[PDB]
Amino acid sequence: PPYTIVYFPVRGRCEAMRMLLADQGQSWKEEVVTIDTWMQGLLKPTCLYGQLPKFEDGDLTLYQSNAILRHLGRSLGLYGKNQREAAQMDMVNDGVEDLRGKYVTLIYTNYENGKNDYVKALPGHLKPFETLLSQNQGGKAFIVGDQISFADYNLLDLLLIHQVLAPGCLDNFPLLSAYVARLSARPKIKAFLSSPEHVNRPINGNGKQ
Amino acid sequence: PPYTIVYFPVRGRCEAMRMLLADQGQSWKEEVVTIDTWMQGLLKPTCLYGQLPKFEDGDLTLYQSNAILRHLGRSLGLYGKNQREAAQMDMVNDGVEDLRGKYVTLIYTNYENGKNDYVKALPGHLKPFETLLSQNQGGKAFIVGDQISFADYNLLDLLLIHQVLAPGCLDNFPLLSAYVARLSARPKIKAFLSSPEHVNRPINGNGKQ
Ligand SMILES: N[C@@H](CCC(=O)N[C@@H](CS(=O)(=O)O)C(=O)NCC(=O)O)C(=O)O
Ligand SMILES: N[C@@H](CCC(=O)N[C@@H](CS(=O)(=O)O)C(=O)NCC(=O)O)C(=O)O
Repeated sequence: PPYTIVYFPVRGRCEAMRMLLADQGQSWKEEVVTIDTWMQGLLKPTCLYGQLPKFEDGDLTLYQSNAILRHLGRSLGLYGKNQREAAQMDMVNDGVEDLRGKYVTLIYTNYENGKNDYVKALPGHLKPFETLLSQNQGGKAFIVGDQISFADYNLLDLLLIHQVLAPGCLDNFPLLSAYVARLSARPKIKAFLSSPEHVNRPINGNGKQ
Repeated sequence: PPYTIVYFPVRGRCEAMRMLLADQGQSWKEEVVTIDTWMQGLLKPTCLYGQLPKFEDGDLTLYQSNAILRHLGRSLGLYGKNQREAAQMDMVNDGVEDLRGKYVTLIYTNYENGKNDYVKALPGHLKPFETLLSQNQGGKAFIVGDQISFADYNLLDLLLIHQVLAPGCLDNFPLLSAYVARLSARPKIKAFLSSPEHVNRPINGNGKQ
């Protein structure tokens, strides 16, 4: 530490890391970049891949939101108790990222027309996570193993924004329903989710959700 | 171990993990799924995310090409000396994946109309990797640290298929040219790249490259 998140004034690819840090009792600085500032063209060329988020953990500057999440899971002890669990958490997080990639394309490039067929196809994309939870202690604990991991924070965020897009999307997924309810109730997550910084922040940058 | 890779008969998302296993002196079994067998619809439902690669390591079954690479990186000691190196390697591997996703889209959805544009934009996408090498011992070692890691194999594969796509794309990138030359000369990689198994396997499933 200290931690600084540098990003656009949206939840986007940073709300899962904000929830992880809040639930682990960490504080961080938030360096908000407005679109006017980004468009001045001074900051983007110093970003490794020309994009945000940029994260500073003391000495270390990282780019790539899932690398930042795996770094926080590794350094705060949220990456499993053994290699098998670590491998399974990576498989989960990559499946989360594939669906987030599709979600982002819908929102920014084809919201109005594409929303119907997206929501129609969504049960098939959610079913893998329901299967993983049933295989792990009948769905009563975390997505992998007995303890929370970086992958739980990213899956929770993904499911929370899908419930804003399609309010009944978890009605046929009892373990995912109960999981979202359970994790949202964790004292420091419930507190973060009711915070004005979280609440005032748009999910995406173009108004759609 | 034993190691088994279940995939379609193409290089695609499995050639970097085949080069990693070959270079670490491991043997594995190739279980090949043809496209006509895939289209029958019997195996797809048994895959967690409906997709391949599927990889078996003993009694651990994994999906997602980058979770398989990170697993092999963790279990064979190809993930750095410390936490700061591990995070840098995840940042590199996510940058590779981003460009790999762009390449897959070009190849499968827009080759004849988007190639020229993609190659025009490519230097801007390769320059981050050249900078990363210049920061690491002036580009004379690996992409992160002084030992090869899972991310070197993934970046090596990415650069090799882009030299087929845009011959001469590394011309203005002297450290990446040298890097490809050096890792390609490693005797077990050299052997793998000239094997008929590799040579006779198409890069992509649609015959373009
Ligand atoms: N793979 C990157 C993607 C980052 C990304 O797409 N950044 C966007 C913003 S957002 O989609 O995450 O909101 C960006 O910086 N775009 C600015 C630009 O490209 O100029 C990651 O995971 O961090
Ligand atoms: N994120 C996945 C992507 C896997 C994927 O795209 N698989 C394709 C084959 S390939 O493009 O990787 O060659 C597939 O199974 N397609 C068959 C289908 O979707 O039915 C990974 O990285 O493993």
